Amino acid sequence: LPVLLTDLKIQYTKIFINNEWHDSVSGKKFPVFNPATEEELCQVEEGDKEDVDKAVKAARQAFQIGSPWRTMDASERGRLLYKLADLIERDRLLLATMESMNGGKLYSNAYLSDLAGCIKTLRYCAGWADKIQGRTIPIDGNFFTYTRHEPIGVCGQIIPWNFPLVMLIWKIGPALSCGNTVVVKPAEQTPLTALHVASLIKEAGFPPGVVNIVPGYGPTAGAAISSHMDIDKVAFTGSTEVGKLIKEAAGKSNLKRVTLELGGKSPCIVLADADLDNAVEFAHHGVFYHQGQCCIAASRIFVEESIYDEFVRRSVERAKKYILGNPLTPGVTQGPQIDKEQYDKILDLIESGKKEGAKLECGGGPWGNKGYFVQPTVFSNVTDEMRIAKEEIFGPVQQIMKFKSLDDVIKRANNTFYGLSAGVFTKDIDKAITISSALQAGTVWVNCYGVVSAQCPFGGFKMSGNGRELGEYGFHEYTEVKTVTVKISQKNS
Amino acid sequence: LPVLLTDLKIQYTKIFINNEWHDSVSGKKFPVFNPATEEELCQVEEGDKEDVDKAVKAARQAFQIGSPWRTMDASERGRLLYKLADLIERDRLLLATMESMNGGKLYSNAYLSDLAGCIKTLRYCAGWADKIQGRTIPIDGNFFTYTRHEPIGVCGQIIPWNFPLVMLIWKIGPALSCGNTVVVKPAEQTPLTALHVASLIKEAGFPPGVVNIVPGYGPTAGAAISSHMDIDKVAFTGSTEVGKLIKEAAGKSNLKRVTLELGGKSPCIVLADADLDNAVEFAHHGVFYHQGQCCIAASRIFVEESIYDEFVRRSVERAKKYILGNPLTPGVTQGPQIDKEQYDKILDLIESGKKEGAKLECGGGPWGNKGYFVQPTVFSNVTDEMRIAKEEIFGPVQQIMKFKSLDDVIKRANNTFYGLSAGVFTKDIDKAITISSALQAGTVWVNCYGVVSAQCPFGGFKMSGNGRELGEYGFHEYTEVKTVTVKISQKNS
Amino acid sequence: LPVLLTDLKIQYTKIFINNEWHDSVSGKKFPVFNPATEEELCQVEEGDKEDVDKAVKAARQAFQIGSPWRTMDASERGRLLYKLADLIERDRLLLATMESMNGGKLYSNAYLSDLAGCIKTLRYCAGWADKIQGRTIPIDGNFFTYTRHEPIGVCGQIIPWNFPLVMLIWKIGPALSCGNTVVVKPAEQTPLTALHVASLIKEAGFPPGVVNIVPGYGPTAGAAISSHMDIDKVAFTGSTEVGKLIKEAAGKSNLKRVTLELGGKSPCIVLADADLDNAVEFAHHGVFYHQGQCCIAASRIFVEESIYDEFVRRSVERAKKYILGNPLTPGVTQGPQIDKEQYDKILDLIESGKKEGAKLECGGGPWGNKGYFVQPTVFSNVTDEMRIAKEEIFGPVQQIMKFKSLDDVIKRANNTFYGLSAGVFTKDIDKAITISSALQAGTVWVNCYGVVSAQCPFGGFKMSGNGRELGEYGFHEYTEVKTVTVKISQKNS
Amino acid sequence: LPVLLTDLKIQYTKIFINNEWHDSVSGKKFPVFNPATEEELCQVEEGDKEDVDKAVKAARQAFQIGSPWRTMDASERGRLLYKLADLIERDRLLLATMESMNGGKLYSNAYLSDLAGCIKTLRYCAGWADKIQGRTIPIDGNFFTYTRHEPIGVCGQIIPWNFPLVMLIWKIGPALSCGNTVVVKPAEQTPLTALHVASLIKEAGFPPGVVNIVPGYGPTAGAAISSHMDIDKVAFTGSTEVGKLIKEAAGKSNLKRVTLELGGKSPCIVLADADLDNAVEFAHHGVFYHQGQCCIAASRIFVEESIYDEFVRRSVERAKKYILGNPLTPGVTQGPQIDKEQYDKILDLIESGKKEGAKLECGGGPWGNKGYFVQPTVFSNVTDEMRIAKEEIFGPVQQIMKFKSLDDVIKRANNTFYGLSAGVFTKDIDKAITISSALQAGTVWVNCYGVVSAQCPFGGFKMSGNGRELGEYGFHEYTEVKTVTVKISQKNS
Repeated sequence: LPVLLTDLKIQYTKIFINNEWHDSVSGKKFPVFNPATEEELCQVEEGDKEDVDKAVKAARQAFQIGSPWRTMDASERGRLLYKLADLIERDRLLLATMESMNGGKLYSNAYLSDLAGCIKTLRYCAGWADKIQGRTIPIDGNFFTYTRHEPIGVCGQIIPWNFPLVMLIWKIGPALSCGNTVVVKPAEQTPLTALHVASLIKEAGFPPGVVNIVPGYGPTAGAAISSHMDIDKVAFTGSTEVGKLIKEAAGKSNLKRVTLELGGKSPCIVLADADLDNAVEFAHHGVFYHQGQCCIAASRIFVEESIYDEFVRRSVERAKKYILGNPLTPGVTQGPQIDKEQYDKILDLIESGKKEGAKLECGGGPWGNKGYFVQPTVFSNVTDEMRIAKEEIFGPVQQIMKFKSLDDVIKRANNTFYGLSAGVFTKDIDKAITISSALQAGTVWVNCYGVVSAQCPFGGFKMSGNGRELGEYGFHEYTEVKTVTVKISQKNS
Repeated sequence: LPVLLTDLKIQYTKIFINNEWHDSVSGKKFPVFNPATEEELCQVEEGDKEDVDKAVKAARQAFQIGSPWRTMDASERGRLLYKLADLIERDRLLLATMESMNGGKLYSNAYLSDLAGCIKTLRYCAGWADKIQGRTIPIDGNFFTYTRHEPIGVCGQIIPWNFPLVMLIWKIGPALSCGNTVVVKPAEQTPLTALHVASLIKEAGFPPGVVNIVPGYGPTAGAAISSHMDIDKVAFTGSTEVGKLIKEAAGKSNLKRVTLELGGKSPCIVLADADLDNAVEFAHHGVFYHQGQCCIAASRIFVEESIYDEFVRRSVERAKKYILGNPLTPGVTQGPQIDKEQYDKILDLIESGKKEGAKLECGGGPWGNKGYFVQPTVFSNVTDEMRIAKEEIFGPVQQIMKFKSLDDVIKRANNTFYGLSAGVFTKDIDKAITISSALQAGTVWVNCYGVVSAQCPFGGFKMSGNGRELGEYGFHEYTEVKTVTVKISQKNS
Repeated sequence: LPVLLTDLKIQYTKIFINNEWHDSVSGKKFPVFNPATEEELCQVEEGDKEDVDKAVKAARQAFQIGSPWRTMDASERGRLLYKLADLIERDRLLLATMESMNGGKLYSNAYLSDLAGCIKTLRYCAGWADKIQGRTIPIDGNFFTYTRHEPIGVCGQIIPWNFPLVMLIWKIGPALSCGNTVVVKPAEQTPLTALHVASLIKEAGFPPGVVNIVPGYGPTAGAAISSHMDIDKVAFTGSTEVGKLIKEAAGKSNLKRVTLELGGKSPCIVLADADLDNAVEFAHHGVFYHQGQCCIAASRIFVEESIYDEFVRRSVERAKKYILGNPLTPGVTQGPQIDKEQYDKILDLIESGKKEGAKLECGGGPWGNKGYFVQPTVFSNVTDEMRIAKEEIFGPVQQIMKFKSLDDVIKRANNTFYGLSAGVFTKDIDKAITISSALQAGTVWVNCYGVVSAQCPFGGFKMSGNGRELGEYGFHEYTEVKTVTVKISQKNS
Repeated sequence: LPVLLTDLKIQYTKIFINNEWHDSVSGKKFPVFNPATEEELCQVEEGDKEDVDKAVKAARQAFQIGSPWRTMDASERGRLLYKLADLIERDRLLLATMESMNGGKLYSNAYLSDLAGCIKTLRYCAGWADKIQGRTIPIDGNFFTYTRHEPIGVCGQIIPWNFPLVMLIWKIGPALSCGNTVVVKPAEQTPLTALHVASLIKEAGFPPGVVNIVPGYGPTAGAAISSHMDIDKVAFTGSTEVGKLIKEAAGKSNLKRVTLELGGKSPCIVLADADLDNAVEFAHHGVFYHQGQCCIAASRIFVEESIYDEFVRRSVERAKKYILGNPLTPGVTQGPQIDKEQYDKILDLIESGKKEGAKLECGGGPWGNKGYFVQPTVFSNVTDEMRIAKEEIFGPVQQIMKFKSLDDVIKRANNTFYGLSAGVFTKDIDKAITISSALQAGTVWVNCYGVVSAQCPFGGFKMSGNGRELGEYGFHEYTEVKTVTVKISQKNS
C-alpha cells in the first residue's frame, strides 16, 4: 500500500456540465472540511435549480437520437467505462487520499478496499454493456415480436457521503453501461471524490454532456433533479427521511422511476453452534467498519443464551482494540465520524441508551479534541425496546441482545421496518438455509459479513430500499423495455 | 358465440376476505348500474379502511412462513392458477355477460375477446410459477452465492373499470404465480366481474386468505391499501391523477414498491407507403375499440400529406359505420360509454374541439336517450395545439393531423408526457425499424394495432406508467431478490 | 391408490405413424412378457428400416413450413401438451398397470410415483412452449440482430425399458414443446406403455404425423432412426454400449445432433456426522429402488470408518426387509427384474463378487421360481478393485466401502468413467458445499437421494451422458438458434 | 494502418506446454511456406500422440481442484483474458503480418479486420467470465435446488488455417472464460499465428499449463486430442470430412462432447426489389473475401429473373476489379490461395464448371507464376445440377443462378446439406421476415453480408456444424451444469 504523503490537493471544486468545469450562478461556494481534524479542505461550489436545470439540459442533448452517445455501439460504451476504470486505478493513490481527507476514513480502507471496489464496479458494468439483450417472444399469431432493452433517459443520482466514490461508481456504471445519461448530485459532507472522478471520465473520452456532476447543498438540487420535467430516473442513496421526500416529489412531477436504497438496522444472529471466534471477528467488522457508517452495519447482534456472555466478552474486548486515531495514519483502525451532525447525533444515541440502562460495557464517549472521534462503544443487555434497538445509530456503537430459540430470534429481527442485510452465524446446514430464508433482508450473510461484491445484487427489502444495484439485476432499473410487434405473413415455429 | 339470454344475475356483491363473503362495517352498500340502459344492476357493498385493514390482516396470515400458501410448491401454485383459468372458461358465458351488463361492452368483445384474454393470462402466468429462477453468481472469493427470487408480501391492486376482469387477471396472475397474496380493490363503476371471479378462485381451492377482494368506493380503500403498514406492493391501473396520489402516499408510508400503469395519448403514424386499406381498418380499432376506453387508444393519427385526404375519407367513413346500439345486442359494434362521468366528459371534450375549430367530420354528439351513448366522432385538421391533441379523450372521438416528413412526425408524437403505445403503418423496412425505435412508447405496433398478447410485456414509458405487466418481465415486479452468500472452503470453477 | 384389478388389456401393439396404427411390413411381431410371472402379455409388432423410414417421412411432412404443426402458435403446442397430460392422468390407473405388468414394478411405484412424474413433465414442458425466447443482441454497427430459437426437425428417440413411460415423456415434452416432430422407438423389453400413450396423444388432437412411434426390436430401427438422412436429432437413453454405437453412426451419417444419457456407477458418501438414520433410509432407496434398475442407483456407498459398521448393520438390516413379491401385489416393495437378460446378468455379478471375496452380508441369490426375482443382496468390505465396484450391477445389489478421509472418498468416487449422480450425507455446511462441488456428477444430492424433479436439469458428466433433460436446459437441445442481422439505417441505443 | 515493413520474423516454432516451448519427440519439424510467394517461412515442429498426451497431462493438472486455475475467481479469469487481448493489440502490427505472410491475406484484411476481431472476442469473452450464472430452480418439496455452471475439463481445439488467429481466439475465449483448460492443435498450412499468441498468454500471466498448443500435422494429433481418455471436449473447425472423423472417434472413445463447425454452400438471394447497388457490392465480398476461403462464402447467388442480367453485369464487372497481387502489398484486394492443395483444387473446380458449360464470364485460370494466385472467376447460368452448385469451391469463384419466384428460390437454397449462412437482399418487410425464417441457416443476413460480430452466436445448421460460437450461447458448450439439491426443512416461497 503506497502512501500519498503528498499533501493532497483539491483539483476540482466546481460543477462539471458538458465536460467543462462551470461555477455557481449565485457564485455561492460551500466549504468542505477534514473531519479527522476539523480543518477546512477547500471551497467547492454550491449548485441550485439553475445548475441542475443547466445540466439536465446537457443530458437531453447527450441522449438524443443520432447523438454521439446514443449511436455509440454498446461495446464502445463498455470500452469507455473500462478506461475510466483504468484511469481511476492509475490515480488510485490520490483518489484514495481524497476520500480519507474528506470522508475521514482509514487509508487502508480507502485504498485496499474502497477504490478497488470502485474500479471493479466500473469494470463489471463495462462488460455488461454489450450483453443486455432483448427477447423474441414467440407470440401468438402470424406476428413477430421482440423486446428491446432501451435507455430510460437522463438519470439523477443523489449520493451519500459514507462511500463517496463507491456509490458514485455503483450508479454511473449501470447507467453509463445501459446507455443513460447522468446528472450526479454528490453530498455536502463530501464533494471532492466525485468531482475528481468527473475529470477522469473526460480523459476517458466520454462524450460531452453524458456525465454531469452538480455538486451543491442538498435541499436545493434535490427537489430539482428530482422534479425536473426532463429527468426520468432519480436514484437516491441516503437516509429514509430524504427518501420519502424524493419519491413523493417523483409522483408530484412525472411519475419518474424511483429507486431508493435507504438504510436499515441489520441483525446478526450468532448461534450456539457458531464458531464464536469467527462470529466475533465478523460481528466486529459488522458494527465498527467505517465507523458504523455503512447502511449494512450490525446494529443488533443477537446471541443465543448458551453463548451470550462469552460472546459479550470478546465482542467488547475487540471493541476497545479499535483505535480512534488518524484515518491518514497507519495502524489506525478507526477515524473521525464525519461531521458534528452525525457526530453529535452519535453521542446523543450513546446517551439515550445510557438513560435506558443499556449495559454500557465500553466507550460511551468521544476521544481526542479536534475532529470528530467517538469511542468504540458497546451496549450489552440491550432489549428490543431500547432506542438503540429501534433506530440507526449510524456510528460506532454495538448493541447485543440475548435469545433462547431460533423462532424467537428470527421473529425479533423481522420485527423492524427495514431489511438491507443480516448475518446468521451457524455451523448447521438446516439452520443456515431456514434462517437465511426466514430473515427478511435483501442480503443475508452466513458466517461472514460485509461481504458485498459487485456481481451480487444489493438493495433493501421493506423501507430499506427500492430496487437493486450491482448484479445483473441492477441493469434492470436503467433500461426500459420496448416491445415491437410486426405483422409477418406466415409464422413458422 | 353462445348468448346468455338468461337474465344475468349478480351472485356476488359482498367483500371476499378469508374465502368468505363478508359485508361492510358501515353497512354501506353502493349501487351499480347498467350504462347501456342506466338501470341499476344491484347493490354491491362499499368497503372502507376497516375492511381493507381487515383483509390486509388476512393476507399477512396467508403469507406467513409455513403457511399453507408459502410452503406450497410453486408447481402447485401453477396447478391452482390453471384451475381458476379452467373454471373461468367453464363459466365464460355468464362471466362474459356480467362484464357487458356492467361495463357496457359489445358481447362479441367480452366473449370472443375479453374473457379469452383473462383465461390466457392466468394460463400463462400459471406456467411461469415454477420457472422463476435465481442465479448462482460466480462471486469472487471462496464463497458461494446465489440469488433467490422470493415473494414480496401482500400486494394491493387498484383496478380500473374499462377492462373489469382482464386487469384483475393481469394482476392476480403474476402475483399468485410468484407467491404473493393479494388485496384487490375493484372499481366503482364496475364491481361485479371481480367479485364473481373471487368465487371461482375459492372453488379452485386457493388457500383461505390469499386473494381478498375489497369492493368499495375509491377514495376510501385507496389510501388504505396504499398506506397500510403491512402491504408492500401497490399496483394501480387507472388515470394519471390517482396515480401520483397513490405513489405519494407510498413514500409517505413505507416506500412500498409502486407499479402504476397510467394512461396516454398514443400516436398512429400512417405513411405514404402504407397500405391505406390496412391502416384504415386498424386505425379504426385503435380509436373506437371499447369506445376509446382503452389506454392504448389512437387519440392521434398522423397521416402524411400525400395521403392525408384519402385517409380522412375512409377513416370517417368507417367511423359512421359503427353502431351505437346495445352491447347486449348482436351486431352492435359500439355500446354505452360507462357513466355520466366519462359520458359528460366525453361530450365536453367533443365540444372543446368544436370551439377550437376542429374539423368535425362526423358525430359530435350523443345517440339515443337512456344509457350513455356518444356518436362515433371524428376531428380532421387537428393541430398539435388543439385540446383534443393534448388530453386523453378516453372515449369515442378521432383526431387526425397531417405531417410532411418522418422526422417531423416522430417529433410530434414524442412531444407528449406519455408513452403507452403507438402505430407506425409502413411498407418500408428501414422506416419500420427507425420509427419503431425513435418513438417513445412501451409498445409500438407496426402495421397493426391493439395487438397485445399476454406473453408480451406491456406498460408505459414516461408518465404513462411504471413497470410492466404480462411477459416474463411482469414477474419481476412481484419478486424480491435475496442474495445469500455462504463461506465455503475452497471454491473451484 | 386405486387398484386396477381389471385384468389389464393391451389395447395397442402396433406402429403409430400419421396418427394411425399401422403394422409391420415383414409382418413380424415380437412377443412381450410379464417378468413378474414370465407369462406372455401380448404380441406387439416389430419395426424395421422400412417402418422407421416410413415414419420419418411422416415427420418431415408434419415439420414442413406452413404445416399444421409449424404454424401452430406455441401457446397452442402447450395447450395440446397439457391435454395429453390431462388425458394420461385420467387413464392413470390403467396406464399405471400396463407399466407394472410389463416392467415388473411395484404398483405403488408406478402410480404414486411414475405416472405422476410422467404427467408433471408434460405439464412442465407445456408451460415452457411459449417462453423459449430469442435475444436481440446489441450488435456493433447500424445493424439489428436477433436470435431465433427454432425447431431442429425430426427427432429420433431411443428409450430404455426401466422407466417405460417417464423417459418417453421426458423426451416428447421438451420436443413437442419446442416444436420438433418425434419418431419414438420404444424398447423391446417393454413396448406397451408408449404405444398406449400414443393413442392418448391422438385424442389430444396432436396433428397427424407429429408423434410417430415405431415399436420394434433394437438393432434394426436403431441404426435407421440414427442414420436416416432426414432425422436431425437422435436422443438415446440406454446403456453406454449402444450409445457409442448411436453416436458413431451419427457422424457416419449427418453429424446429426446427439444427446445420449447413458448410465453410471454413483457414489453415496455417508460421513461421520451424518444422521445415520437418514443416511440409512435414503441409501436404501438409492440401491433398491426399482430393483436397482435406475441409472442413478447407489452402487457404491462409502461410509467413514467411524460409522462403517453401524451403517453396515442397518443397511443390510433394511435390505432383507425388502420383499421379492408381486409388483401387482400390495405391500410388495420389490418386483421381478425385467428379463433373463438382466436377470441372469444380475446373478452373475452377484457371483463375481462372491468370487472376489465380497462380504456377502445378505441375499446372493434369486427368490421364487417363475418370473425373475433376485434376493435383495448386500456386499460389505467392497474394495475399489472389486468388479462390483467397477461396473453397473444394474439390479438389486448393494456394495459398501470404507473411507477414512474426505479427500480420499471424493477421490475414490471421482475415479470412475461416469457421473450421473451422487449422495453426500452430511450435517456440516462446509462439507456439503465442497463435496458437492468436488464430486463429478451431474446431480449430487445432499442428505437425500433419488430426488429428481422435472424442473431440475438432469444428465450425466463424463461417459455418463451427453446434454441434459428436463429443466430449462433441456429445451436447449431441441432448439437451434438462427441469428438474423438486418441492415437498419441509424442504430440508436 | 501501420505497415510492418520489418521482415517478419518467426519467433515461435515449437510446442507450448506448461508455458514452456518444448520440441518434438521425434524431432520432426514441418515446414511452413509463404503462399503469396511459395518461399518457405520457417521450420515449425510437428507434434504427435506423445506431445498431445504430454500436453493433455498438463491440462488435467491445471484443471485440478485447488489448482491455481480453478480456485481463481472468475473475474480474474476475465482480468487475464483482457490482458491477452490488450497484449495482442499492442503487438497487433507483427501479429497481423504473421498471418499475411503465412495465410496469404491482404494486410488491410489482417489488420483492419482480423486482428481487431481476435481482440474483440477475447475482450467480449472476458466480460462473460463472471456472468455465467446458475439458477435456483424452485423445485417441489422442502428441498432447495440450484444449478451450477461448471467447467467441463480439458478442451481440445482443432483449428483451420483460413482464419489462423480468429478461430483460435473464438475457442480460447469461451473456454478460458468458463474455466476450462485448452490443448490447441493449429493447422499445418499455418502454425505461426497461434504459437505466437501462446507467448502473449504467458506474458499475460495465465497459469502454467492452461493453454497448451501442440502444433503438428493433422492426422496425428487429431486422433489423439480427439481420443485421449482425458480430454472431454473436442471442438473442431474445418471441413466436413475431418469432422465426421472427429465425431466418430468421439463416440469410440469417451462420448466426449463434440462441437464441430464444418462448412457450407451459402445462398445469396437478391430480389427484384433489392438495391442492386447494395446487393452487388455485398454479394461481392460474399464470394471474394479472403479468396472465398470463408466458410460463409456466397457460393450461390440466386437473382430474380427481372434483374438477372443486370446483376450479372456488375457482379462480374466488380469481379475483374479484384487484384491478384501481394497480400503484403497495399492496394491488393486479393492474395494467394493457400497451398497447392486448395490451389490445385480450386483450379480443378473451375475446370469442372467449364466442362459443365458454366457461363464462364471471367477468370477461369490462375494469375502470375510463383505462389498460388487464381483469377477472380465468375460462372453465370449456373444450374442447381452444376458441380459448382453442389460443392464448396472454397476459393475465388462465383456462381450465379436465376429464379422467378420466392418459393422456388427458398426451396432451391434449402435443398442442400448445409446451413452456415445466407443473404437475402430485399427492400420489403414481409419478404425479409419470411425468407429469413424459411431459410435454413444459422446466420441469415438481410441486405448485408459477412457481418459477423462476436456478440452474435454463430454456427451451422444441418451438416454445416454443431453447436454455436461467440454469443452468450457459445458459453453453453464449455460449461456443464451440476444440479445440487439439499434437503432443507420448511421451504417457503
